[PDB]
Amino acid sequence: IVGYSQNDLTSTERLIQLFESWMLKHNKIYKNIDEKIYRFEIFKDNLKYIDETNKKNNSYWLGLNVFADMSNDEFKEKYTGSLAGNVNIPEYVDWRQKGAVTPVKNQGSCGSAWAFSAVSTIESIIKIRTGNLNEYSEQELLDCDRRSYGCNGGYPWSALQLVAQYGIHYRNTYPYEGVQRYCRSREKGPYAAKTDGVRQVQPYNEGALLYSIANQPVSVVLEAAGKDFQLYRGGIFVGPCGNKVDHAVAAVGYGPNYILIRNSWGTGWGENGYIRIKRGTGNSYGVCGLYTSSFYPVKN
Ligand SMILES: [Cl-]
Ligand SMILES: [Cl-]
Ligand code: NA
Repeated sequence: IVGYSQNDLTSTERLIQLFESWMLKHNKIYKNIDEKIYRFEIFKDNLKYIDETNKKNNSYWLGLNVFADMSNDEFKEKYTGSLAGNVNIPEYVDWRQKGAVTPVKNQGSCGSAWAFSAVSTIESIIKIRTGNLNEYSEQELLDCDRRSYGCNGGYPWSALQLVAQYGIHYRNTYPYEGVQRYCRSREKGPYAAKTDGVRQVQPYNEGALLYSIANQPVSVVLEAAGKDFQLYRGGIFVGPCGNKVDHAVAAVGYGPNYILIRNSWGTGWGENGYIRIKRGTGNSYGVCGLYTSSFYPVKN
């Protein structure tokens, strides 16, 4: 299972056809054949890495996901860098099962995950409090959070606080463009929602984070720039990654061995946009520095 046959490797011509059907499977369109050929070479290299890395018996595996035609350097730059930086709980939690999570979004080639992370926890807390699941505007936070840097990264806590002090509009009222424009908040009329505050989970503390997740999805950060993270396909991700967090995501559950993480790279990444990250190793940073900096919205 995922995402090619051993028969595909026995021949250049086969590799090409494999690459062809992977482009179709992801609606990949390139400028010219020069890029297409370039992309094949990248594809070919990540295939080789995947195939070699999947021999090794870890608890997760890599795959020809949406980022398979990208070099890790290319990937580092474009989908990593969203951070401007600096009591008996259920055995299992998954807020997807309570209707509190909207469908998976795609930040595109924009360092905006700080807004995506925040907005996701906001949508969730309002469902939990008021009973309705809505989609809210990442573009608004992108454009309007003066402490953040738009597509060059920002702070989740800053985005949450904006929503607590002012409000946020609906996705459909302020749609995502993946580019920072001027603030258009006042042009859209009244806010759709307003939170009442922001709290921070005690950092470097797994138990504290789990407790929080059991009440609300939490906005957390991790280091996502690694090639194993990039090509991640399924299973419990156990490393390797450092503690130089560079990406913002939403913790929307956990089990005995893992914390459930909603990413914002579309459904063509990971377990349909999600990753399960190893927990309980005692390590106070968390795998990929997951426990570094966690915030969640408050809604009376
Ligand atoms: Cl520490
Ligand atoms: Cl801990
Ligand atoms: Na969304």
